[PDB]
Amino acid sequence: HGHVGADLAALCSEAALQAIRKKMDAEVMNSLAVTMDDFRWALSQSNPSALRETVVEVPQVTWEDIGGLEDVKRELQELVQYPVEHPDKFLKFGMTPSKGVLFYGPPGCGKTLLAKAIANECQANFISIKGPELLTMWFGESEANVREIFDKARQAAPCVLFFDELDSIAKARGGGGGAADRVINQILTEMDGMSTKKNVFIIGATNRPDIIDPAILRPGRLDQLIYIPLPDEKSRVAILKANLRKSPVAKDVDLEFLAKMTNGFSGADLTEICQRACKLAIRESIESEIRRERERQTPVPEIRRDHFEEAMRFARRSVSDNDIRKYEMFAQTLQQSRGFGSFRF
Amino acid sequence: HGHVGADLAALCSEAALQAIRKKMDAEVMNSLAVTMDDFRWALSQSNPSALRETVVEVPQVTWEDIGGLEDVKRELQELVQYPVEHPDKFLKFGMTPSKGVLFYGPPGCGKTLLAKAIANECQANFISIKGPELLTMWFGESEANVREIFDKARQAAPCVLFFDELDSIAKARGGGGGAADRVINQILTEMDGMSTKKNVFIIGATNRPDIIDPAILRPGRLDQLIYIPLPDEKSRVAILKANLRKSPVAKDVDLEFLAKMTNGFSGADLTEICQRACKLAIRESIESEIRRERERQTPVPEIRRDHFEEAMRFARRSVSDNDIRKYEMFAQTLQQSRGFGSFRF
Repeated sequence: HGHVGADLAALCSEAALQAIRKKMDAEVMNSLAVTMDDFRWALSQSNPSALRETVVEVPQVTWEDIGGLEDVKRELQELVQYPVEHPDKFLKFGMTPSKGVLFYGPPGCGKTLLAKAIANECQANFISIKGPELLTMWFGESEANVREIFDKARQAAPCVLFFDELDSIAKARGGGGGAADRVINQILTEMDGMSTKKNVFIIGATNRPDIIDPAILRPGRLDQLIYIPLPDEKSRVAILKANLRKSPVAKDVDLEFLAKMTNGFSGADLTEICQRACKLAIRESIESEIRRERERQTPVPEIRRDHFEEAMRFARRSVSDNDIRKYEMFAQTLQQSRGFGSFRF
Repeated sequence: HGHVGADLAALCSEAALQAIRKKMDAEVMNSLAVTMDDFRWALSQSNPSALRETVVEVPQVTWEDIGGLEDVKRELQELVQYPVEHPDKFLKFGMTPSKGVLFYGPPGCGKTLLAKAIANECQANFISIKGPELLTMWFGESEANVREIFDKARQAAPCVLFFDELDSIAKARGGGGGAADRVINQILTEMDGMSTKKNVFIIGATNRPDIIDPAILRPGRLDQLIYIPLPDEKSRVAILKANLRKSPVAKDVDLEFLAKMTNGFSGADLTEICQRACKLAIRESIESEIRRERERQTPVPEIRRDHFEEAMRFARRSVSDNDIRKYEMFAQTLQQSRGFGSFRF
C-alpha cells in the first residue's frame, strides 16, 4: 500500500537480494529461489513514498460486507447509480441529480464501508477525506488544499468523495464562534462550484450531526441526510461474517447466534469481538508451539467457539443508549411529515 | 348546572313568580302561562349552591365528537372497558388491570373529551380534577383533600378520575426543588393504595409531560402514557362537526374542506374558528335586526359560508411547530424498541 512502480521495483530488488543473502555460498546462482519469506521481509523493510498521496480506486466491499441497511441501500442506489447509470431519465424529467448526501449516526456502525459499497456498484473512484485531513487543513490555515481535493475528484470522475468525519472541526472548537469553519466554508464553495454534471457525489459523514455547519444541509449542498443506525440482525451477521473472512473460523461456531445476542453493538465493537477472538487464537496457538518446542521437540487450526466465548466476555457496547437517542432525536428533527400523510387529491 | 333539588324548586318558584309578575292584572289566575322566557329569566337570576361540589356523571361525548384517534381509542378501550366489561379474562390470564394512564400532548387537542368518551363507553362516573383544584390544594397546604377525591372515586366506582393538567404544580414552581410536589405525592399515595379492583382508573393528562414527577410514571402508577397528537383530518372534521352541532350551519359550507385546510390546528383553535363564525353570525343577524327596526318597522337564518371565510381569516394555529416537536421527542423518549423488532423465536 502506497507503492508506486519504482517502489515495487525496489520491493522486488530487495526481495531478490534477500534471496541472494540467504543463499550465501555459478549454477547455484541460477537456482535461486525467491520465496514468499523474502517478499515478506522486503515488505517489512520497504520504505514507501506514495503515502500521503490519496489514492483514487474502486473499493472492494460489494454490499455484502455491509449487510442489511436495505432502505439506506435503496437511497444510495437512487442517489449514486441512477444519476450515472441511467442519466437519460434524469434529463427526461428535468431532475437535477443531487450534489451530495450526508450520513450520520453512531460511530463505527458501517458508514465508511457504506460509501465504499455504493462506490463499488457505481464503479466510481472512491476518495476518502478522513477527519485528520480536514483538521490539518483547519490548523495550518491551509484551507485552499481542499480545492486540490475537489479538483482531483473532478479529474477522477465519477467519484464518491467521502468527507469522513465532517464534524471533526466542530468537535475541535466545541463552544467566539458558532458556525462556518475555515475549510468547511471552502468545502461549501467548491461544492456549489461544480455543476450537477461530472457525476461527483459528496457523501461526507458525521458522527455528530447537530454541531455541523447548518449551511451544509441547505438544498444544493449535502441536503439529503441518511441515518445509519446500529446494525440490524442481518447487518451484524454480515458484519461478523466479513470481519471473520480470511480468518480460519470453525464450523461449530454459530455466527447468527452471536449476531442475535448483540443488540446495541456497533460495527467497530463487532470487529473488536473478532479481533479479540483472533488475538486469543494467536495466544493459544503460540502457547501451543511454545510448550511443544520446549518439551516435545526436546495446534488450534481454527478459531474454536470456546474462543468466541471468553473473547466475547470482554464485549463492550461502545455506543451508549443516550448517543443513539440523540441521533434519533436529530433523525425526527428531520422528520416533519405531521399530517400531510394521506394527502390524496 | 350545579342545581340540587332545592335549587330546582327555587328555579320553578321564581319562574312561576315571574309569570305572576308578568301577568299583573280569579279566572285569570288559572290561565297563567309559565313560558320559556320565565324559565330563562329564572335561570339568569338563580343563585345555585351546588357548585364547588364536584359532580360525578356519565358524560355525553360518544366518541364521535372526538373523531379519529383510532389507536388511542383502542388503547383506551383495552385499558378501561376490558377490565370492567370483560373482567373474567383478566383473572384468567392473571393480568392485573392497570391502575392509571397518562395522556400528554399539545394543549387543547381533545384530551378532556377523550377521557369523557371512554367514560361514556365504560358507563363510568367521570370525575374531572381540573388544574386549579390541584393548585388550590398546593397553595392552601391542604394536601389531604385529595384523599377525599379518591374516596369519592371509590364510592362512585367505576370511575375515570381525569386529573386534568397534572403538571399545573410543576409549571407553578418552574425551576430548591426538583420533583415530588406536595399533593402530587398524596396522589401517588392514594393511587398506590387502592387495589386493581374497584375499577377506578386515573387518566390524568399533562400538557407538559417532562416536568411532571417521574415517580408518577413508575409501573403500578400512571405507567401507560398515550400521546394525544394534533387532530388528523378525520379527527378535525369530527371536531368541526361537533363544535357546530346545535348551531344552525349552512348546507353549502364544506366542513371537510375546512378540516383539510387546517393542518397544525389544535382542537381549541378549531373551536375558536366556529366561535368566531357563530359570533360573526350574531353580529350580522343583530345588525340586520337593527337596521330593520329603525327603518323598515318605522335575517341570517344560518351561518353562511361567507362567515366561515372572514372568520377563518382570524385563524391562529395556537400550538407551535416547536411545542409538538418536543412532545414527539418525549414520545420517542418512550419508544426504545431499537432492534428487538423481529424477535422471532
